[PDB]
Amino acid sequence: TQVLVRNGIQAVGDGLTSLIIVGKKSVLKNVTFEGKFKEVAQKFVTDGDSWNSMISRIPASGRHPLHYELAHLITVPDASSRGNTPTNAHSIYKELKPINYPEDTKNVHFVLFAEYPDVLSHVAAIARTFCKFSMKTSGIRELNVNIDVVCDKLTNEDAVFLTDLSESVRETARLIDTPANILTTDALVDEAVKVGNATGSKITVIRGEELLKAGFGGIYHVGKAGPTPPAFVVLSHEVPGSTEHIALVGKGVVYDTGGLQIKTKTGMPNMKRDMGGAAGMLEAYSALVKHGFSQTLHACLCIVENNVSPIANKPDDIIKMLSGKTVEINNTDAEGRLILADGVFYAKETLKATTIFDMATLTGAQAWLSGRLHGAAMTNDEQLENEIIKAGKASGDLVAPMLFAPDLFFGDLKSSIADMKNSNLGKMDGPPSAVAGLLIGAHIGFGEGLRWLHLDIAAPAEVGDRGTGYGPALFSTLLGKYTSVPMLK
Amino acid sequence: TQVLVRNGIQAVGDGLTSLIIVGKKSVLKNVTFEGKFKEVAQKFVTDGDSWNSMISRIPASGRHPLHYELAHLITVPDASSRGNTPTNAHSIYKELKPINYPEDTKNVHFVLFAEYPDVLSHVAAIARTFCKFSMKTSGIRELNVNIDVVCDKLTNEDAVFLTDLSESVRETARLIDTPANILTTDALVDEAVKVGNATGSKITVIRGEELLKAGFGGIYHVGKAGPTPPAFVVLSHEVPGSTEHIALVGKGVVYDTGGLQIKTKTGMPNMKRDMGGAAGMLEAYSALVKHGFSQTLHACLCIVENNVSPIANKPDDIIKMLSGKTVEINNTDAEGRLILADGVFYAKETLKATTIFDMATLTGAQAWLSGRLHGAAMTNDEQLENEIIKAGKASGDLVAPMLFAPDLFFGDLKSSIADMKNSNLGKMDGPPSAVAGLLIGAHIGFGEGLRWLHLDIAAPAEVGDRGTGYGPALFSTLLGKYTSVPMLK
Amino acid sequence: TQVLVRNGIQAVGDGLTSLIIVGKKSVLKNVTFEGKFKEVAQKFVTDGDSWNSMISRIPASGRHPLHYELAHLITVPDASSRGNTPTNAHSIYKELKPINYPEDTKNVHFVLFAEYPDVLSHVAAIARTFCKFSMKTSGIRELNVNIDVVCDKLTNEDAVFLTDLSESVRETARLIDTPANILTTDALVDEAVKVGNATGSKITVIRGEELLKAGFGGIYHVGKAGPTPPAFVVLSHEVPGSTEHIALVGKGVVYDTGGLQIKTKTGMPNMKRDMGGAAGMLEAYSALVKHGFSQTLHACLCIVENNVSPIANKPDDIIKMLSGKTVEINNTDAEGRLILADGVFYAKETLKATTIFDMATLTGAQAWLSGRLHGAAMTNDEQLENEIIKAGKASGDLVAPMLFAPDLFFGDLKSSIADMKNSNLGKMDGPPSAVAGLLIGAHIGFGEGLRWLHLDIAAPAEVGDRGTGYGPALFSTLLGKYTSVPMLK
Amino acid sequence: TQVLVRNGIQAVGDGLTSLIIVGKKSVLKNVTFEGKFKEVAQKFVTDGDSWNSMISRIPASGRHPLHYELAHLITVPDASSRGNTPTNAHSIYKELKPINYPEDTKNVHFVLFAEYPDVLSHVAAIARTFCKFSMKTSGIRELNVNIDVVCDKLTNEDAVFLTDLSESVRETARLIDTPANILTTDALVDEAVKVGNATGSKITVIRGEELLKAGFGGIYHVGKAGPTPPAFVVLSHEVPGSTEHIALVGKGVVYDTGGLQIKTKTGMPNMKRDMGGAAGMLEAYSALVKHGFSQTLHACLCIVENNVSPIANKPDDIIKMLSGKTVEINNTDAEGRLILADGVFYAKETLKATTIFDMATLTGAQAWLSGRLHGAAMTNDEQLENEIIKAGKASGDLVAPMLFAPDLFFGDLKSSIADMKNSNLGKMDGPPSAVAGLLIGAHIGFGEGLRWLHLDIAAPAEVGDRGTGYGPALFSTLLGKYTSVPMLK
Ligand code: NA
Ligand code: NA
Ligand code: NA
Ligand code: NA
Ligand code: NA
Ligand code: NA
Ligand code: NA
Ligand code: NA
Ligand code: NA
Ligand code: NA
Ligand code: NA
Ligand code: NA
Repeated sequence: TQVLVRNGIQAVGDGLTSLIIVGKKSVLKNVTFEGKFKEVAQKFVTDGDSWNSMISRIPASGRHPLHYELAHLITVPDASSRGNTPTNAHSIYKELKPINYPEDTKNVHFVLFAEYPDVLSHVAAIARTFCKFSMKTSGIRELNVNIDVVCDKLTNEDAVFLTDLSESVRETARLIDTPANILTTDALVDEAVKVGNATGSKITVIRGEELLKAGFGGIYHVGKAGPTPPAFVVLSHEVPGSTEHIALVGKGVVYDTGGLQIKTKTGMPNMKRDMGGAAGMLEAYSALVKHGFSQTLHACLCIVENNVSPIANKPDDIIKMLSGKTVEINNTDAEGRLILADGVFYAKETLKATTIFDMATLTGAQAWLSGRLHGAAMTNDEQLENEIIKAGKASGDLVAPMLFAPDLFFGDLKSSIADMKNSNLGKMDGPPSAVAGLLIGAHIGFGEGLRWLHLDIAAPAEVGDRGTGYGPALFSTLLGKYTSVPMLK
Repeated sequence: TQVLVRNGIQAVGDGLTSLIIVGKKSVLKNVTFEGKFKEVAQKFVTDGDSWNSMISRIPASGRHPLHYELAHLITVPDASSRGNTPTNAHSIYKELKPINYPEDTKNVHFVLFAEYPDVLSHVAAIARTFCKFSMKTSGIRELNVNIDVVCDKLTNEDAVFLTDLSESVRETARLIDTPANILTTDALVDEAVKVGNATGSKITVIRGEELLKAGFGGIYHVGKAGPTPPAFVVLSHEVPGSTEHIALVGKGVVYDTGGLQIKTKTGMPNMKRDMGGAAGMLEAYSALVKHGFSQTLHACLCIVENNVSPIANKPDDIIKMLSGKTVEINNTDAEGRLILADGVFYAKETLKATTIFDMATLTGAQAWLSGRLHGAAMTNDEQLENEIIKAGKASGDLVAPMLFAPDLFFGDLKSSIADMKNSNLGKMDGPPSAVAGLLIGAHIGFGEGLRWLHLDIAAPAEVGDRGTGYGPALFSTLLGKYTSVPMLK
Repeated sequence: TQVLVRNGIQAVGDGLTSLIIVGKKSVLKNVTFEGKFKEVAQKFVTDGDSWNSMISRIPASGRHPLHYELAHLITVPDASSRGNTPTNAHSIYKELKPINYPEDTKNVHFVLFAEYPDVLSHVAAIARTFCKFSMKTSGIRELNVNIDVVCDKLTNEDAVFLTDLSESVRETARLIDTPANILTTDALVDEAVKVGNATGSKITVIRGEELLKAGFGGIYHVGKAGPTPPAFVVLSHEVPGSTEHIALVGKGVVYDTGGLQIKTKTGMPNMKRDMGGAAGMLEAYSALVKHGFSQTLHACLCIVENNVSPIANKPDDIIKMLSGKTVEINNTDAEGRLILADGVFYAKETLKATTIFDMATLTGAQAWLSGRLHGAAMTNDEQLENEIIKAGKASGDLVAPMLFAPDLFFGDLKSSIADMKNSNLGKMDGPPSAVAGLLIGAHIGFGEGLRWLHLDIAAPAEVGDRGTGYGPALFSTLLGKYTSVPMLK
Repeated sequence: TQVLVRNGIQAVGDGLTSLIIVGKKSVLKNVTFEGKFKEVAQKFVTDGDSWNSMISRIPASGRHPLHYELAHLITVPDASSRGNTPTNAHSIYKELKPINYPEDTKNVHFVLFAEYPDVLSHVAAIARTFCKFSMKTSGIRELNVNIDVVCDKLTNEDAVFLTDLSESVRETARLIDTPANILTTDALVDEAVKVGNATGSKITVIRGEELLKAGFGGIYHVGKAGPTPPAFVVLSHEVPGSTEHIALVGKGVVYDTGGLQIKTKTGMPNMKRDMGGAAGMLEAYSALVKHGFSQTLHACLCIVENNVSPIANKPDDIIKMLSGKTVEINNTDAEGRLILADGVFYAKETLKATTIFDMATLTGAQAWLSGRLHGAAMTNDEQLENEIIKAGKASGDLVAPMLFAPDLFFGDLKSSIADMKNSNLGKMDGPPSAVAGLLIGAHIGFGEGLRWLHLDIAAPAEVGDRGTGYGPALFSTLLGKYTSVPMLK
């Protein structure tokens, strides 16, 4: 299935077409049934009077069929709470995701009526619903999707960006949805390298025993018992004399069994999704670099499978991290933070990054802090905390803040015989998701001298059985000021 | 044990004395061993040279004995993270709480060297360690405690307030520590009424069958299976023509067995502490009204015991709340929010309050959102959120924010046959502590037209086996601008 | 069913008879098939040659049928380990308990060939298998049982005692087997009072609110939520000028639901058996007093039902015990030790007992210390420990020692606000069964100045669905030197 | 850190010194502040009057600071219960273990005032607190420790022994504290062989496939799925014509995952400590052989890692042990007893040992039998049981007895298709720790014809996060009569 975003309603190809019209209630109320819109909608909506009659009847929000199988109107609510995004983009996903198209549909045409601040999140929300990945052996259909945005301020360049963003989102989700017997560590390295090639990036791959020799103790010891070897992948977009030097570090655990402290029967399904941070960072980097990204930018992907064998990490093991610090592993199901500790230290010490983001599906505890729609962000920089919250609202990739208090909470990871433990298995003073973040931060002085932000996306990275493709939209809006894209400025 | 706070070092009575000196490292470094301080300290510290030598040796923070049994120096750290209070008052508690005084000690003299912004939190932290409640049948000692604050800006009026604050804190903790076979609903009503009498308040007490008749369905049906009857207590401090009308609503569950959905063997000890919100609000109200509180203020205490009998609430029961809305009870261990729903509705509709705080020990989930030191605050008013966080830092009663999003999260409480359920027993989109708060808020339109703040203090209300007395310090600093107290302005 | 023990083989009444022959292998090898034995056995065993042939063939131990339905030989092993009784009496129970008698059997004749040191335990083991209690509404048969002991040293007076012992054993078991809807606290008081009347004892009964007024806080507060009231029953056998003053304190929890810390679905069946200590002490007292007991002896029965209501003990409650000491109840399923604390204090302070035994079915932990056949004894007196172990071997009511170390283990029950907790819900330094015993002992200074022995019989009090009647045999052999019975001297 | 024990107070080197004075209250009361003691203590204690004043004030027991950071007095209680050791040596550990020394301390000087029967346990208790093992990457300090014993009867030869005992204890603990990714089976073989070399022992190492070929089915099949191979190590100290032939068999499970019946998330941390028996036996053997051990003595170390792979033991597997008997493995987490069964059989049949001790960290059930301070000893020899209990009191390595009853309890291990099962997964008649011991004993006829003692030290081998170094002190005092050491005679 191909997805193209266009600036303005246009005709779609020949072939059975499904029409979905999307807009906030107040916007739809001001739409005139005339011109190109009439031409597209008249197949399903009789005339202007019947249009206005229907718009009057329909509630503040919802989904309404315009045909027995080929058409729908999605009404997005106007009102929103302060903790939500005023775009209400999740409402689009909620109403659209259940929609199926008849077997013989060739095209899906979306007519999106949106004010400029809503367009990006609305387009992303639609894109998320075209799930690339399936291994069904019948019924597979490829569709031609046109998302036609009706917005005065929108430019043709904005539409190119939105098409690229739609791809980045669908690619993140595809990588997440792919089972780990297919997306092995080797396969995810290959996916990253493909983006590396396409972006003209400087590519570094440190694999298997090379990780051990170079001192990546976290990445190596976590992944050493995988069926394919651990890897650290760096894609670098180096801009001589740039004022910023930004690293996007992603957790790429292609599967987590929990290790020797094994996950339960019901807790181990879905653990293919534990590479969602890596996938999100990779595809964010791709979307930004496609659009004239003016600063130095690195994607740093820590790629392992955490599995079970006589050579695996055992609780009690002490390893030496890239930082030179030692970690007592008391929890093999808390391994993601170990590989990220090496990734973030590399970003600081080797790449000389001064803004370091790490994004990961870490803890089930994250949903108890920020719920299922908001990523949980912990940062040493208050201004960056506010900026990423703002970016979450603008993108629809929602972000809520975590307490930053290493002085109060890092004691939860005290060890008698190593510099720290990787986890606390009992009662702790910090929120567990914060404590997980602090393990990572302990290896770069909790961000001292620079800006460090840790982002836990365990729950918002998925809805039901499907990856959401969280990450590209957030970082596009957060870092979009460094691109050529009008709507991101 | 009596606790007096004084403005300046003074002599203490005759009798064996234990000396504890407290200060931040940078403050202690500038203390001259001379004058009244020398007079007090020279019992234990030889001269000025030995003083300075010791201060040089001792680390950034800690506790150091000045005698084999009668004396200690507590060093408070200067540095603090952004998520912590810059007072670092919890460090005082941590170092002081373990200290025991010899059996024959008559006096405990504290010399507190503190800058003005630190004084209140530091004094509170010391007060917390003088636990009133004990039923030991030997070894009980009453001590005369003098907390002598050395601070230039401190006034004599400030010291009166700080003595009253110390009492409010120790009283909150006493009520929390008292077992529920002693502090029954009747006993807690009596305690509230005593404060009501002393404050010259207008006192309302609605009890037992009177609650049912008046339509308090939450308070009544939760508490109807207690060994003593449920009660709603209002203390009102009415100031004609005041611009603010503030209600402090407190959860006063004197014991929670969990109800018919009974708590576990290990989960039911400590449930005497489920009235910590009521105790904290009562003692905050007392401290404020003692100091010329210039606005209309109400304490609203919802006082029940949640126990097990054939007449208790059962999951599936539907009751009608004071609001007129119906609630399907699917969780009898989520009963605190029911009584608070009536309390907050009463505050809005009967008391005409325009600022409504509710404070409660609600969920174990709160610790997973904000950790064990920070209360979790959910409010419809962003400015109030910032103000209470600031008050948390100033008071040492730390506060962290919860997401406010009824649109995203209230759906977690959907019911097919009542207006809402009281809880969600599976997977929900909101943080569980937020969802608990939203149950309460649903009965006043989530604060619409006014300011509503819900504060979950489950974990910060206690450390180990002892109540902390959380609440009075927070509200003193938050609402202290309406008092006559110089340090609160 | 009636059970008579006779000194020598005699004829039994007319009516269908079942014959069971019992002996150690070495004893049976020396039995001549002649005389009264021939007369009894020749119904089933052809002649002396066929007897000797069979005895040659049969292994070291087991059960062998002598008829298709009416007759068996039980061979008891000669060898035994040092931790077992050399009587090997449990082997008799093991082989005999499964035996059923045809519906129309009128008599059961046992010929027991036993050396003098084996007789008591062997007779008790046989008696245990005649279970008094049944509420089956068909098939109930009353049998005439004659246990004919063949032992040179046995006297006619010994046979009277053994008949009384058989009754005491069967009575203990009957009381244990009776469901608690029948054997209520009132019913068990009545049973105790009946023994009191028959023994010519001085009877004291303190019940219901009288317990509270007299300060029995343990007995009262544990039992106050029962459907029938708590009671303390004392039967006293006072011998002016006796050198010993002995109290037998028994735990008579007629049913334990666990209280508010309720027992599990699978853990609550069998809790009618939690009065086995009371039943055992009552029936031991009866057997001793029937035979000219020369010392002052008291049975002290603490009789409660531990159930669930709004007035029940809650974890966190603090109560004042008869001793005047306070106990913080953190575990309502650890209630038996509370009532025993009052019983033992009463025995010391009111009865002036100088030897105090308490016997109780306390913890499931007891089986992890001493297994399922041995009671676990904790005592301040080493000589008494050895003596009761010796008595266990002689009686077949096996006893193993527990560590006695209040200095090392009593800290497991530390409380911040009462003199002690009743239990420790986590990790403790002592064996849990020892710690349970120490709760009781803490109220009499752990036996200081006297002899105190605590005996936990949780597992040996029952096999499968039936009470064993543990207790009477142990105390008969332990204290039998004070009776007129030749075999007990 | 080096530890030297000296006979008498002497000067310590130049460098910042920490002073700790240790004694029972009654001993300290008779200490004169004069001479060498005055010289050492005067830095911290003013004069003799101030000394005596302090000793008067201080309670029966405790720890009292003599300086703000450099000095402490530890008072040991005089009184002890019969189940405790009258040395009260655990009180020293309890008070001393929390003590930290300033970063720049060079020396720690201990002045131990102890009567002769207390010296060994007191010295050991101090030694235990100098934990060798740490992988912290900052803050590591090596100290010079002098334990100066003040005891009239003490000889210079006794002080050499006590220095060697301190080393044996600290070495046991070091081996225990070392994570299993470092102390592999190969590493522990190497450690054993080093002791072998130093002691001039005859050394046998049977490794990997050699174990299978030689018929060590227990050792081989348990360890075959380790990342490094299983091993059996024998160190032999052969004394021609000795009357005793003693084997010390130790369980050296370098890590236990539980095997295919895997341990839980919270139950698997600490399982590096499952080689505590091997470490204790090795270091006991070292201390004895260093001091002219006059009998034939063997250390037999069974060294495996129990891990998870397709070739691991599975429940249901039947293996053939060194004894020739078959064992049905129904519990892969009960593997330690399998390797010990081969060790003890080897000791009997190959080494011709007539006194066989096995020591192991076996079951969590051990703490429910004997608590956390006492090893649980099960032996066929009553005299040896009494002797080891006595040795436990004399050494401070406490020992409590387990029931010995193979006739009553071995039936818990009945199998239909092998000679026995290795465990019982349900209800059993024996204490589980006894039943575990009986598995081992079943392979040498439960000790028939010789003396066999099984010692379960699961809990006393550790306190908190640290190995105690249990074993060397016990066996020094038990077998010390065969050495040249005056204090052991
Ligand atoms: Na199809
Ligand atoms: Na994980
Ligand atoms: Na993971
Ligand atoms: Na006292
Ligand atoms: Na509750
Ligand atoms: Na509650
Ligand atoms: Na019948
Ligand atoms: Na119980
Ligand atoms: Na009980
Ligand atoms: Na350092
Ligand atoms: Na094991
Ligand atoms: Na093991």
